[PDB]
Amino acid sequence: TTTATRLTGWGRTAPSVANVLRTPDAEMIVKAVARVAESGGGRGAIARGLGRSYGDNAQNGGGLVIDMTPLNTIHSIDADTKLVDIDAGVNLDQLMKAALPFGLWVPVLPGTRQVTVGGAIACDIHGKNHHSAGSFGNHVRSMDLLTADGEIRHLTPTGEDAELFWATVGGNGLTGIIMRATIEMTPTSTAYFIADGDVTASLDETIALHSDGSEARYTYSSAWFDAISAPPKLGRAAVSRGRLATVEQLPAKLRSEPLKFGPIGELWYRKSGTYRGKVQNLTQFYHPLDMAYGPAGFLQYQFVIPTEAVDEFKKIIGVIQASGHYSFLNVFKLFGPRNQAPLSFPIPGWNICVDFPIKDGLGKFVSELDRRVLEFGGRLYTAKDSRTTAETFHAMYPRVDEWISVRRKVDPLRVFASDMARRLELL
Ligand SMILES: Cc1cc2nc3c(=O)[nH]c(=O)nc-3n(C[C@H](O)[C@H](O)[C@H](O)COP(=O)(O)OP(=O)(O)OC[C@H]3O[C@@H](n4cnc5c(N)ncnc54)[C@H](O)[C@@H]3O)c2cc1C
Ligand SMILES: COCCN1CCN(C(=O)c2nc3cc(C(F)(F)F)c(C)c([N+](=O)[O-])c3s2)CC1
Repeated sequence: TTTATRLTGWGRTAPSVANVLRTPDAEMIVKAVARVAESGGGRGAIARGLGRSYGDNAQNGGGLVIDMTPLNTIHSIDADTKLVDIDAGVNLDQLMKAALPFGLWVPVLPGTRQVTVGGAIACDIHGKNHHSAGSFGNHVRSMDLLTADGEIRHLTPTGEDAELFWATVGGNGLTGIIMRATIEMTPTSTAYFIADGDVTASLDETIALHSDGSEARYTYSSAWFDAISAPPKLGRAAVSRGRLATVEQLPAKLRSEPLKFGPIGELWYRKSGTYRGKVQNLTQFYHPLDMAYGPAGFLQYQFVIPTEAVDEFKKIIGVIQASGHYSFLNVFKLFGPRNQAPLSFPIPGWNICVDFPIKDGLGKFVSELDRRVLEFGGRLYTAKDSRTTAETFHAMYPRVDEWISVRRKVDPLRVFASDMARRLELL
């Protein structure tokens, strides 16, 4: 049932034509993978979720791409064990809606709810609550992985095959196809947050606010970041922090249904940006994230700098604003401890996501950012990358050789392959 399709990431860049399989039948996907294995490998096969990754990890030029979104069955949700058993193609919006009546909450939510469970694991996604909860991989209790040999492995975070489990987490689909998974959810009594808002005046006090220990008082924390204004205004931020509300914290009107889902403006945004104990629904707490692809002519760039290299981070921010490249929408947060996945993006430190409009000199400038981020012990995120080099990536991820070793043991014939894998020499 494979049909030739032109495929891009969310950034609408680096297009490549591939045969796309779209079937809700698990057995047809098993046979398709076996067909590629009989061909000796050839150009290979990669899975694809909802295509929300900006880069080229979910495309395979001249090869096979398997669309996983038809596998969207939620098998079971259990309130006692807090476990959900879902097909890899169900998305986080669907899962959120289904789990709420059980008093359960998706443990890690990204900027958009239009991502699959498969895409969430393969990119080891992070959210507003990383410092308290880690990334998506931390909450996977088991996953069924279709490997190159045609076998479906039941993988767990500990015990036998634990190394393959952690190579799959953040593995960008290069260990096989996640068909099914069990996620441990977070218990909640409401669908609401209690939020404290703060507005900083400078990069200095933005960093001070994140270093004074106040982060330990909130499970959820992220900020909108100024990367255009000259110092000391550079790095000023609207910080939104909070935790899941309990029932009695809700206004009476909401208590019946707790689990139901210019210069003058800046003056206001400074005043209305400071608040304490505000009840907010999911949409409001993530606002304005609510407002088939994203806009073309934009280059998404996300990197994290280790906590200790604070001066190094401050310098990169300065380089960005003095560059002639302007990014209006910037998300900033302090990451918590990393997990044991070799290719996992998040490490403890200063994370920022910037959005440059595609202009003359941009490509070579972000190459200079790569070098700076690399020098200072940081890394960029694969789910946003389509232009960095193998050399830079390998140096940014010192456990990459460890990961490649696992990949070669599970896929010797290179049955699983993508545009990213070839570009970053992970193939
Ligand atoms: C507006 C926006 C906001 C975002 N905010 C955040 C954020 O806050 N935090 C964050 O971490 N990320 C964020 N992202 C990125 C996004 O969460 C990831 O790129 C995610 O992996 C995309 O999910 P997807 O289902 O679209 O997967 P795709 O983009 O289709 O694929 C991505 C990778 O997952 C693999 N994959 C997909 N399904 C399977 C499967 N069944 N088995 C094996 N491998 C599979 C593919 O091989 C590919 O390598 C954001 C993206 C957008 C567009
Ligand atoms: C309409 O254009 C707005 C730009 N959007 C916002 C920034 N973009 C993103 O990919 C991100 N969304 C979020 C959303 C969050 C959130 F706080 F969880 F919501 C976090 C913590 C990050 N992050 O990397 O720290 C990001 S990065 C790109 C899309």
